[PDB]
Amino acid sequence: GSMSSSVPSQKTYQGSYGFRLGFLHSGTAKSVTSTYSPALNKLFCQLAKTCPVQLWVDSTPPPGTRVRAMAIYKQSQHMTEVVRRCPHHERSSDSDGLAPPQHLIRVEGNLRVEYLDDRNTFRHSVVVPCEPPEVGSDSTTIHYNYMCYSSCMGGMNRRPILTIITLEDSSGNLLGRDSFEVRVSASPGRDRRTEEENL
Ligand SMILES: *C[C@@H](C)C(=O)n1cc(C)c2c(-c3ccc4c(c3)CCN(C)C4)cncc21
Ligand SMILES: [Mg+2]
Ligand SMILES: [Zn+2]
Repeated sequence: GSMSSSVPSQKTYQGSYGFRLGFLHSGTAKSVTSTYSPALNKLFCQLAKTCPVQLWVDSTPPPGTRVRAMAIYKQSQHMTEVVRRCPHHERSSDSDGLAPPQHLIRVEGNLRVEYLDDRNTFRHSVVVPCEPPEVGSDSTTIHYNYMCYSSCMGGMNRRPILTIITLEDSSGNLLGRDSFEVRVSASPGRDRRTEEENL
C-alpha cells in the first residue's frame, strides 16, 4: 500500500460554468456492461469495458480546459491509501501503450490522454482535453475504463471507491468538481438491481 499524506476534496462544485456529470440510463438487464444508479450515485461496470460519462456545463469554459479523473477509497479508514491496480493486473501488461500499468482508471479512444503519478501525493489520475460537443452531437462524453475488479485482492480488495472528476483550466486551477461511487464486477446490472433493493 502506497500511503498518501492528503486526501483530494470530494466536494461537489459546479463553479462558474455549471459543471456536472451525466450518465446513460442503461437499465439493469444482464446484457449491460455499465449502469448508473441515481439513487446510490453509483456506477456499476464490468472489467475493462467502456463507461461513458457525460460532461455538462451551462457556459463554455476557457480554451485549453481539461478534465481529470481520480479514484479514492470511500471509507474514512482507507482514504489515505492510494487506489491502484492489483499486482496480478499490473504485471499482466495489458496496457494500451499509453496508460501506466498501475493505474486503475484509463481513458479509451483519445490520443491526447495524459496520465499523472503525483510526485507529492502519490495519487494516480488521468486527464484529457475537454471538448465542446462535436457537430451533430449534443453531449461531450468521456469513455472511462476501470482496469481491476472491486474484489481484486491486493488492489481495491473489496473496498468501495469514489471517482472524482474535476474540470480544470489549462494552468490546473479548479473550475468544477463532481464525483460518484464505483463498483467493478462481472454482473453490473444484477449488482445494481440488488443494491437498490437493499435501500
Ligand atoms: C469541456 C466540456 C465540459 C465542455 O466544454 N462542454 C460540454 C458541453 C455539454 C458543452 C456545451 C453545450 C452545453 C449544453 C448543450 C449543448 C452544448 C448542445 C445543445 N444542447 C441542447 C445543450 C457548450 N460548450 C461547452 C461544453
Ligand atoms: Mg450527480
Ligand atoms: Zn486487478
